[PDB]
Amino acid sequence: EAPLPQLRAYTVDASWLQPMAPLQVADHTWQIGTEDLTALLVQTAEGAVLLDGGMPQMAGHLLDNMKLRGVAPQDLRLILLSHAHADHAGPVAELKRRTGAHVAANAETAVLLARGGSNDLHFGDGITYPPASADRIIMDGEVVTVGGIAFTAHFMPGHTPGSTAWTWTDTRDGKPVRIAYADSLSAPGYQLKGNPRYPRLIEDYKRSFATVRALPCDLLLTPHPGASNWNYAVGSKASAEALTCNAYADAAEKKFDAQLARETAG
Amino acid sequence: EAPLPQLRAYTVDASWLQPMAPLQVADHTWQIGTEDLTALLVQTAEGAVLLDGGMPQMAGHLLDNMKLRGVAPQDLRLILLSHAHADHAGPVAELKRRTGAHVAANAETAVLLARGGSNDLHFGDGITYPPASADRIIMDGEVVTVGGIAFTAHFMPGHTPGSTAWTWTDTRDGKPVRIAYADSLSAPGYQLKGNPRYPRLIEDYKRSFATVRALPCDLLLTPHPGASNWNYAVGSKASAEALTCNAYADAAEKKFDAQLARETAG
Amino acid sequence: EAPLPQLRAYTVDASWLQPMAPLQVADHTWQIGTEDLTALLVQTAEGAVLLDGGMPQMAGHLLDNMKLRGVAPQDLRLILLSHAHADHAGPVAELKRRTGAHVAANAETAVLLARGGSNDLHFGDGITYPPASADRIIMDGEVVTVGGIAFTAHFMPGHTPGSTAWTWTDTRDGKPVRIAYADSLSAPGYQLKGNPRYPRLIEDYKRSFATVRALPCDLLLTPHPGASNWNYAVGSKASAEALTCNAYADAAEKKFDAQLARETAG
Amino acid sequence: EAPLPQLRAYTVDASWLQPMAPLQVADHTWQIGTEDLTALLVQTAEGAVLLDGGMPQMAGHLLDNMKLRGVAPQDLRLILLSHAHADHAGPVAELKRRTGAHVAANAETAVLLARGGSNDLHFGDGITYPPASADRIIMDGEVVTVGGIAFTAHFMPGHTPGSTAWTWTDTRDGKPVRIAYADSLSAPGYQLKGNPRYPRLIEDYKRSFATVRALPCDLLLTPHPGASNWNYAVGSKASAEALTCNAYADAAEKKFDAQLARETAG
Repeated sequence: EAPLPQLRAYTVDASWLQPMAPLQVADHTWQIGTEDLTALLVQTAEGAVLLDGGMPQMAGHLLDNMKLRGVAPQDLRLILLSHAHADHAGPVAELKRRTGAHVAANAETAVLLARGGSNDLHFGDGITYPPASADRIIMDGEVVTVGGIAFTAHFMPGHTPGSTAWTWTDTRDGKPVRIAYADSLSAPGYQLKGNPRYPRLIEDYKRSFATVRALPCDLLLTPHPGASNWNYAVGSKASAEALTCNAYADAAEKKFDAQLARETAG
Repeated sequence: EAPLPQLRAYTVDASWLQPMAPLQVADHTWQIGTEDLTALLVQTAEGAVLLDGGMPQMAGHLLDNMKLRGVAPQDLRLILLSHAHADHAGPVAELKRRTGAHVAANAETAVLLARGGSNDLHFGDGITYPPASADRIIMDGEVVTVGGIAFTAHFMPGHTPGSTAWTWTDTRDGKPVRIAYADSLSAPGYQLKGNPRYPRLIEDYKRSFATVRALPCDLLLTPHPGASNWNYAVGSKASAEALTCNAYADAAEKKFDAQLARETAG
Repeated sequence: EAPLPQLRAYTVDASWLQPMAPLQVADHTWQIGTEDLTALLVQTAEGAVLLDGGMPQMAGHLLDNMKLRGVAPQDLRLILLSHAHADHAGPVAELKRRTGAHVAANAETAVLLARGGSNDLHFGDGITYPPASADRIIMDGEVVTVGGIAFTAHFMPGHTPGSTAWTWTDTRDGKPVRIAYADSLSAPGYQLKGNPRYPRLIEDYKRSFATVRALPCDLLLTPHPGASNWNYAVGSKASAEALTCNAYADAAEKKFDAQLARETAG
Repeated sequence: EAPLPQLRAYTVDASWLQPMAPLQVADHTWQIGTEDLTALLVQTAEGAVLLDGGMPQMAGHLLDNMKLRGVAPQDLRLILLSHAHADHAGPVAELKRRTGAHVAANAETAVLLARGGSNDLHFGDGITYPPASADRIIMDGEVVTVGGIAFTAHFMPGHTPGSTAWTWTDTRDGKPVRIAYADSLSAPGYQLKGNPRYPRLIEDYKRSFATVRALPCDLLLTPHPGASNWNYAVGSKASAEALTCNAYADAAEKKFDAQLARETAG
């Protein structure tokens, strides 16, 4: 007599959905997402690059901020992703339609993006979003160049099989600033041990800690700004407490090792 | 200061989600969906065919009913669709994964199914579901045969560009029963006139009325049972008030012509 | 003892592969393909449109001709298709990779393009090419606009299920010139009657003749220039003997009706 | 005046295309491909598994051999792949269409298979084949079970990014036989050093040698039988000279290290 349950929406903290004006990270790099979701616009002489887009409903806000930066919709050349979950890749389909941008991603990110996050290794169908196609498949270490700005992929599987850190070198004053945009190193609610859908999950995480430790980095950013102790809401002091790559990886690994012991204990 | 709106789920009438035991339509054809969502199981000597699956959360109920009919998950050979909206194609992805079934559909249904109903001509991204791939592309009039039971496709564009009616001949007692499973002929909230995403919408609907009128049919069924005056909840009297194809098409066209005049008037 | 046969390549007349310099059709429209394969470049204030690309090996030649016209690879915004056979859509995948262009096509063209022409309704796997993805799905009559130039789709199924004629209005001197780029109306070696993979082939062809007859047209062009009596090799006299839409459709229908009678007779 | 070059077909040694009758490997495992292309049929109580299919033109021969083994087309449940090149995955699309089988593969194999081998990291578009879709995405170490026979994936990137070795335990007499079906460890004509499309090629090969060395294995087989010193043409003595996993990996690594030094020297 009880009916089947209704579908539930992917609802998130209001701060994840709180718009912010563009916040400059370096000479050509801007945070244009929300207070608690990173979306990085990199502006070049030959068009703009977007790294991540946040939630699906953020598409219009992203275009507004791009316009504030002098970037028309057609000027967006490329979208890069940390990972293909709804809260970071949510608006990619709409953005492609409205900009003509291409998406570059590794094969794992591509196949998750192409099914809109459904059949997730850990979340099933609970966190879906409009599917999008990857236009260029990226390999570990491959360099993607737009307007003379070179973006290098560093695979860091774990949070998703396709999780990627992206590095590039901007400037601030006249000195180079090596930026590292590293994916999450958390395993929120994952079954870590003997996971049939991810048998080498622990090995991949362990390797990804070491990958993040060794990234070329003067300024680390993360898809959730709090993961690297950014505070987008405080303007020019936003980066003041930012973690190093070593401190970020160290903290992730201690959190991981605890969760692993607590899984052995229940 | 107002955050972006949260995502909203596709919630439906409880009767759409009310499970029912299998209800026999003819010697090999059974309703195995819910009280207000049709899902037809056709059982052959060489496996079963499923026409439509209802909402995404109906996958487990469909498999339970199949099991009641003696059909193991692996015995489902083929899934056919009326149209690729979330309330009729919702569980197809999961069903493919759990059964090994193939999906046959026309090109329009295939491309909508492959994007999980996102970027709908009328509903945008408001009604998405897990994407699935079509294994065989069907043309208008093409015959799909499983276990000697021949299913013929009749394209009836309008409700969706890929909307399809499926016909086959079952038996009841020892007499043939030509079944027609016809898609919806409604345009719920659609902009009918000068729709940029569907410029020939009116012409297609007009043609589809005539297609439905001429279907070979002794027993009409529809994805929403109320559209053809079925009442699944009353057991063996469920078909008593069922419409003919002529009466179904007639009523749809009068509803369409009214909505069209009311669009000219606002 | 006989081994399986080797794969055979899709080889074509040398004139299909004979490069030509850009040939101006109207103020913004240029033939930039080969002597016997049409590829139309339309240049706008906000980027270029390419209608068809010919054979797969024509990608580099197309880019050379675009460069001659002042169009850098990144300036190509959009690719449109008459139909997704190897000799007209052959280089689309490579062109997308090298230009960032998006492809717009109807659902039938999209699914054939996505399987690289394999499992063709008539040719099987004999004429394959690198698959490409459609970025925007087009409906019959839908208008695609780039740089203020409006391209309208007119579906003309037959040669392929997704065959499309594209119309737009250019200028010559200061007078408008309605261009019609119409797909082939031939059925080369097709089984016309009772074709299981295309049961309504005859009806679609018959309707497509009438569609082509009624196209808005001052200048007709076709994917094979000889089909509309163009001669690309003679420069400014190339259009002199060009057919009207009526004469093109008339001739196609007489050819079709003959082939149909000869199929009844063997 | 010279026309563009014609397309060239992927032609291979006649022995790759020389049909053979089924050759028993263990109680449930049979070679059913050609003399020089492995295609392994594993027969279970609940349907058959095919590991690799060889060249595209081998589809009909594979079905003939399956029929010889008592496996009807519909009885093939699953296709697994070593890698998605035309000479081992060639007939997968046709096989899916004619059998209802599902394909399981890792994300890299899936994306290469989905573009029919086009845009290969090393071969470009020179070796294409009809694209096919993967129905289940596999992770490293994941177990796929059909009829109680468990197949484990072991990723061994290098020959292709998605190259996979598959292991399972059959029987011979009444003793277990751990079979290892390992992909190629060759780099035929690849640029090994500083390859922009595969920056970590050397690291992946180096790791894959060690993966192959440690596979659980009593009987090694390879997609090209000569790579592991099988001789399918000599019947029951076919396995006599077969390599161990250690000897196969050792020989591959010495070949790789030589080619690497010869690349430094030209």
